[PDB]
Amino acid sequence: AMSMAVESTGNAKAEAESRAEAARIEGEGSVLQAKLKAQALAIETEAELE
Amino acid sequence: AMSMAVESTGNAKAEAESRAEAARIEGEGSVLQAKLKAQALAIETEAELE
Repeated sequence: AMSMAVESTGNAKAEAESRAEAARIEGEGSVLQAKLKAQALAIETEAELE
Repeated sequence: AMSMAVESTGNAKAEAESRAEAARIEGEGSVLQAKLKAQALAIETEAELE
């Protein structure tokens, strides 16, 4: 039953830490990304008013 | 009956601990993920009203 735990949790864990870790990069990305769409769709919006 | 117990509780324990550990990771992740949506959907919405 002790190995049964190590195995069961240990698996679900690897799978979850993966999921969470992928999202971690994906989020840090959307920040850097939306921050670029910012300056972008703002240099666009400004010379659009002109 | 003592073995019957040790096995049954050990078997469901390893399973429910897995469940619990997965959502622990997932839940910790959702906090960091929403906190990155925060600054993301903020940076975006900010230079959107600008």
